[PDB]
Amino acid sequence: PQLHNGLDFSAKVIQGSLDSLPQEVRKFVEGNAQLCQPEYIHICDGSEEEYGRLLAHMQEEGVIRKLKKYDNCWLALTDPRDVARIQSKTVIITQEQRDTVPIPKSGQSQLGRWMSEEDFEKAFNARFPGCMKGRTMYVIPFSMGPLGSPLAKIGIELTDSPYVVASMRIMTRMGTSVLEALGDGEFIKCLHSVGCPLPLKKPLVNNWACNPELTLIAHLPDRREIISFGSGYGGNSLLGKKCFALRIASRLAKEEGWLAEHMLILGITNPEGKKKYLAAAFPSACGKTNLAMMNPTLPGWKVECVGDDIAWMKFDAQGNLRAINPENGFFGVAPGTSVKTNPNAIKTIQKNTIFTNVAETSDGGVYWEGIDEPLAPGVTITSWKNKEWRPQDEEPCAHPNSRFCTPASQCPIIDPAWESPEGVPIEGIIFGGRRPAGVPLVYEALSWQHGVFVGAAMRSEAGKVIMHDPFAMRPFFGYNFGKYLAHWLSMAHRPAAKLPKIFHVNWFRKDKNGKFLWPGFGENSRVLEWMFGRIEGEDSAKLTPIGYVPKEDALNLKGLGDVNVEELFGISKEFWEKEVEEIDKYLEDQVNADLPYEIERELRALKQRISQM
Ligand SMILES: Nc1nc2c(ncn2[C@@H]2O[C@H](COP(=O)(O)OP(=O)(O)OP(=O)(O)O)[C@@H](O)[C@H]2O)c(=O)[nH]1
Ligand SMILES: [Mn+2]
Ligand SMILES: [Mn+2]
Ligand code: NA
Repeated sequence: PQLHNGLDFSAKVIQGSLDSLPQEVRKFVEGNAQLCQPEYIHICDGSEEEYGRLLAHMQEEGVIRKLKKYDNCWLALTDPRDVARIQSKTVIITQEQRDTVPIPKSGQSQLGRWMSEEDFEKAFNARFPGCMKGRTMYVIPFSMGPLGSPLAKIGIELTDSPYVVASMRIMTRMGTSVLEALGDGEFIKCLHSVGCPLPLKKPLVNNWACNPELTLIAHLPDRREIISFGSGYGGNSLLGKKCFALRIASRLAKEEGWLAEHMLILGITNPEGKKKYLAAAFPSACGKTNLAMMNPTLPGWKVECVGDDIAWMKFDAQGNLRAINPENGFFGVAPGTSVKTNPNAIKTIQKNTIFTNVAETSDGGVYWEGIDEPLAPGVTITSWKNKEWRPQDEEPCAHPNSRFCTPASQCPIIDPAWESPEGVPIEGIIFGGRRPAGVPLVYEALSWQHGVFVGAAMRSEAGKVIMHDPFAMRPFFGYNFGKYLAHWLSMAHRPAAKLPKIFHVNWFRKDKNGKFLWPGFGENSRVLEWMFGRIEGEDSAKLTPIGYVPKEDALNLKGLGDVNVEELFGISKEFWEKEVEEIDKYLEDQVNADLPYEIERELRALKQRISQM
């Protein structure tokens, strides 16, 4: 067992028992306790008592504040250094770089960031030894997906952050039921530290532990490990959220024949009581959570939310593409959320919700840019930097990507099948981003192969810059993007597969004065209606060089007589000639030797159709 007394950590367990853990879970826990040297080990049970007590503890320490206007809601303000851009510090380790990213023809890859095993071991050894001294190591057993779903996967996160424990309780299914379900099965090992052992070597800013200089978020898919150091925030610390959900899961999906994607899942029911599930991939700032929670303007239509951010999808034996939301909550952007843009989110977030980096009103409510509602005379605002703040100051009151973290079970339009273990059958997949010019409101891909190309060719506005963001997965590919494209294409050769219809949307086209041509939000229900009929086989499309678009009079524009359908659906030869050239250069450089034949063929075909305009 040991010749001395430093290997068995049983004496330091303050909740639970090392003896009751599955064998490999114990090894993971105790091995990392030996390395990181926590004071205590707390095996989380996921109970309400655990949660409430931990929140009250963070409140007493000043790590969070209670938002007294609402029911059991809380506010955390971070060190502003811990929400800087850290993609340069997000890496995947594999034996061969080409398995992680394609080797580009001319430039640096924008499709991921590889780190060698050797460089990672050095980075690891310079960070983790002793990193939890004086702190509790929490052990978070969690399921990504409904417990017992054939599509669910289990993780164990070790963390020294109570904020992570509380947020993981919301965003995943956490606690004793998961350990019991796991037994001696496989799981993803998730190791997290804020990187600030006690006694603190550097000043603590805003009661928010982090280590920006050593921040590193690493994924080791061939070891089934996620190892994250130095950040307490978001996808860097809630290791289910992106690390597991997309980066590790996309690699597992490649190995196992399924898909892990940055997609909402919604259910839409028409006035004839027919319901279809749709998935949609848009980048950050492009409105997945607005769509997923849409309040439709068209009478007799209903939208319900399965998930707002991650989809895990697998063709079943019957050929249906079955999707689950592997999350348990919504980790939504707060700024821009209003009664106009997302009324269902406004309803959801007034109880049991943790907010990070938003402003606080003097009566204990929340505030942010784009909230689009006034404060009673008297009510004052504290910014996310803990300073008094007034409407006409230059600095925003909330961080621009500040977040709410809310239980999915509270959404008033949560779908009745949102945690069905079998998943929901996807009939359409939608791509899109911000395109101020050139790209119509909606078009439909001509085939599966064309649809994969449409995903691959996605671009979005960041002077303005238009960047590529294929499949809305640019930050998140777990492996070589060319091999991901081949994996998508391979779905067409699968037995019985019912390949969903693929569409591309653009909510963001602008006129010459910079005004949005389309009102969007709940009005996007009109576009969903057209997609719905297309899936049913309706003769509602006209062929163009980029795909099918709605026929004249096919789109329901009742209540929107002022919309300029001609500018909104216009397709210019000049624009599209440039577009195809841009996509060609991008795919050649960035995908290079790993570009599938079928994607190059779709590029050639689009070029040719544009040439005949
Ligand atoms: N004009 C217009 N803007 C929209 C529409 N839907 C959403 N937005 C804008 O999209 C932004 C919100 O998108 P985010 O919450 O960042 O997008 P997301 O896809 O949920 O992002 P993540 O949560 O980071 O994955 C705000 O600027 C909204 O005003 C629309 O239909 N029209
Ligand atoms: Mn979102
Ligand atoms: Mn996201
Ligand atoms: Na703080």
